[PDB]
Amino acid sequence: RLSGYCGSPWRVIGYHVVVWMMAGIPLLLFRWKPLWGVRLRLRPCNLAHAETLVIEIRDKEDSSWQLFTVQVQTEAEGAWKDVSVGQKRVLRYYLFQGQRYIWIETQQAFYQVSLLDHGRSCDDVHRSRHGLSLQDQMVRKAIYGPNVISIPVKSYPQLLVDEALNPYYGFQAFSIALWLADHYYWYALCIFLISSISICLSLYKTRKQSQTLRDMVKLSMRVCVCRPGGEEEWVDSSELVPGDCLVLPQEGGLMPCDAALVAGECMVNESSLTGESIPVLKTALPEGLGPYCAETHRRHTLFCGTLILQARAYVGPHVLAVVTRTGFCTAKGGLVSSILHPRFYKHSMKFVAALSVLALLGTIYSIFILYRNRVPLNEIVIRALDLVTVVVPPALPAAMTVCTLYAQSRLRRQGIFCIHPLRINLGGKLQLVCFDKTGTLTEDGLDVMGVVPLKEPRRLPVGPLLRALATCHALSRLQDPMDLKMVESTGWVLEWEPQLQAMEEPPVPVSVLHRFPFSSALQRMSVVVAWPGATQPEAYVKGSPELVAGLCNPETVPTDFAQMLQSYTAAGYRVVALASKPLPTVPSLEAAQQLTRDTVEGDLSLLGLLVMRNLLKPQTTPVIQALRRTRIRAVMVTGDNLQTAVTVARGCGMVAPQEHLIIVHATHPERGQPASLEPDPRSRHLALSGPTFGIIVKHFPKLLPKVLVQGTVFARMAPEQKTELVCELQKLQYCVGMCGDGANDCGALKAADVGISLSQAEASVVSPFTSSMASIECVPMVIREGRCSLDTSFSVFKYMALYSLTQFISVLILYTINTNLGDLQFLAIDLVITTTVAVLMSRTGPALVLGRVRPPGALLSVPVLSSLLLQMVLVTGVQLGGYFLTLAQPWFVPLNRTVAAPDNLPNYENTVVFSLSSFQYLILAAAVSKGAPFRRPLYTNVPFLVALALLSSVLVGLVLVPGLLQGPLALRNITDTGFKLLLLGLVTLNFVGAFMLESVLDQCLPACLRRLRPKRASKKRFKQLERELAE
Ligand code: ALF
Ligand SMILES: [Mg+2]
Repeated sequence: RLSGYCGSPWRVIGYHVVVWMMAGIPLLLFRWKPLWGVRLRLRPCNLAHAETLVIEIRDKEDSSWQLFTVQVQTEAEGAWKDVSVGQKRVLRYYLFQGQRYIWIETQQAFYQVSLLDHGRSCDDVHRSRHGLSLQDQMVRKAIYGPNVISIPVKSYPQLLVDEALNPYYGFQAFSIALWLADHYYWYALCIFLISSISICLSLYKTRKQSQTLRDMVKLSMRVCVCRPGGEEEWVDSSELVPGDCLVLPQEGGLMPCDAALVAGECMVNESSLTGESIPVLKTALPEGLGPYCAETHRRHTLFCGTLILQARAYVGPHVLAVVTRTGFCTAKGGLVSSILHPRFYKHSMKFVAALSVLALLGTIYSIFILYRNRVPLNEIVIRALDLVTVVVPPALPAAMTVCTLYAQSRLRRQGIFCIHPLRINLGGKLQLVCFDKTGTLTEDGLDVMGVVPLKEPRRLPVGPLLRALATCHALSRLQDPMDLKMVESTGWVLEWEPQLQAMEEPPVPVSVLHRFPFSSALQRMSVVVAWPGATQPEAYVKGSPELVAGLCNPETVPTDFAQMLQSYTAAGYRVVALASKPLPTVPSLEAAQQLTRDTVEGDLSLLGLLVMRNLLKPQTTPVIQALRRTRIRAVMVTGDNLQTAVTVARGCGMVAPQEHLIIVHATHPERGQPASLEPDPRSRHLALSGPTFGIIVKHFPKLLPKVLVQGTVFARMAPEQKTELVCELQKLQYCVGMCGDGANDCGALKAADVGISLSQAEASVVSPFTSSMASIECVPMVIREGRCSLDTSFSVFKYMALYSLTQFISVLILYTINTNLGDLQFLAIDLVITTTVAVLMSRTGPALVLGRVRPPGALLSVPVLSSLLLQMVLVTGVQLGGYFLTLAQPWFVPLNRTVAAPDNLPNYENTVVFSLSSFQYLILAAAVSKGAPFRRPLYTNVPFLVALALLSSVLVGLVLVPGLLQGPLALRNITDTGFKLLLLGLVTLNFVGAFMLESVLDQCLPACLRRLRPKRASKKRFKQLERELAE
């Protein structure tokens, strides 16, 4: 998807400002097709190099953005050899998608900023940065910009206009303004106050989100820069530019920006980028090859936001380092920069066409008053607008808001502490969930089962093994998690030497005299002891099994230690050797006093082996089984090695189909992906790797949809590629559930429609939902809550549509003769019946049984529409029949059809219609809520039946006994006759008919019959799955 740039500078004053001022009022059309708007402003045709208002052309792009160039304080090919030194003839830059874009006079075009990797910078000229040169420092600071993540504040004045113009937000305002013309102020205030409260709450939530996002990212530290002279000074982290000599302190913390090592090595603790916390050795970069692509040297480049544990000095005053990536183009900036700026119509057009048809149905009947009635002399303008706006209820968006906030409160009662009610209705339609082995799926700590070899619960064996195991702790427990777990497993308690005494030994304690230091070059940790227990002391040292085995030639060597090691490595186990060497007391005293290491490490003897396991939570397996039972496909994404991820997935027990992995090969312009095994078709599932996933992005000749559909386990996934994977998965109209606890998946969580974070910090800031529990058992609960919310929203929408249609038809029938159903009656029908019913019908939740059928994802199913149409025809037909019956029957006095105003309210025509229509809303409210399949049984939840019974009883009383409420309400007394009995019989027969219709339609018996056999392919996945399943 290519793009271009065009623009022109501001014009002189004159008629241009007049026309710009003119565009103030008619800019309502600027939302769509901005080409006319931009061409109607001060944007003439000029050169491509003297442009000021940069805009994007319509080169296979939609919704072009707009930006303003930033002025420059002062004005005056080798693939960007670094065209930027000094002051050029003209300097212009602008902000776009984070990193700014610089202008190059020689290229005559806007060249996107790229690192030295794109320019193919040779290594011969590198490795020579000994601090800042004589070149001006401000030039680099200005061109690259500050090393701070800029996030707009988005205050109230610049935020209201952005999120105060929605389709159902202008119509509501028009309806509110309409009421002031013809009284009815009581209803307007109720909507106005709730709308204002909702707007204020939304603004406050947006402001809080912006504030917490801005405060989350910030750099405040002082770094040391090695000057080329003979002095060093401290500088802030906000003035870091590439090509600067960085000095790493021996006890440094976080990494303000990316840097490359040139001398020495230092341990790293990458935790915000990779799930595994194993330290990685990063050495210098002595090389003389060609271009440095910064892709094949991951073992020498430090990423931003990485903690350093220990650093080793080298020859010279101190270690040296260089800066190669900083600003918005660094690793940390890229993840953040991909969130701020970056984030069918068939049903919408059908709905708008239906609304237009409904509006034009009544638009001509209203003007027909001149035919069968006397015109009110230009008073129909207000009446016509009222009829137009009554076709839908102004509180339609608010109808589901009560259900959404009730569901949010129910969730907040226990488990997830929701912050704002949103994205709940769409959360029920969940079919895939992403999990990571570390953090949530497995315990963070490392547990040791014990020593397998002897040449089960602890304390069983007797001998020097217990002393060796319990004394190997070089660092005292009290004055990493693995050491704590190891010391806890043995069951002992720890806290000549001050605080180096052992407990739980029947004999005198074995006290360690000195502890050897840990070094990167040497992985040996030896401990020397000496005790008066009339036994020769022993020396214990731990290290890699290979080294001890190789250097244990003089003594006995292990047998059959290769195949076991390979199997353990393939299974994810880590093998560590426990070497030992006896030493008498006298030589040991001198060895400890003189700090001798060569003499004690010359010969050793292994005693046992130790391994670690993830120790996954037991509660995970039932949750996974329940999730899979509902035809939900589970996928695993993690940055750990594929060897551990595959075995963890296999040990989960969810399912064991054929498993194969793609083997990575040497780099090549054309790459082939072969198969593997643990040609005959089977149920094997695809499993990609890290490099292959990133290589497939550039070209996708085939297997693009066929891979993600069967994708099961992904390993070594980069933090940036997770967003791309989420976008690719969502391109097929699919819902992806991103779950994690680290900060390396914030972009994926934001992109994903629904996500769960198990950490109170980091992911909690951006994740829509925050979980206070460290277990994955909440996903089924969230899915059930979303499904229940969607069902309740659908039921509420159906009820609101039915009520609106009934009200519109009742108004239309009465419009034939001069009537308006009064004012108090209308106010009661609106406020009382609607509010008391809608709220009470949306306070139910799912049961403890998980089903298989999932709710429809849209309100386009034919059964519901057919049922609604049948109900509408039935109600209108019964109303017409009742009107005909009451008209043919001889009544007391003819209606006064002289005055065309609501002054003759007392009459027999309005009384028989208002009361008859009142029961319809209550009847329909109790026949639109689903029962057994999704909601709880109706009888169990009975806050609403009592209210409905009371309302029906009071309505029957007021429509039976004269003088009860006929004074204030526009009702007329009726002589005691058999009309009431006939009305009650009609109501009862309609009730039973509607109930029978609902009961028969709920089973959806005709659905299967009508499904034989129109092929349905309204999906991007089922069509390909059908073809795949053929073979
Ligand atoms: F292994 Al993770 F987020 F914990 F990728
Ligand atoms: Mg995680």
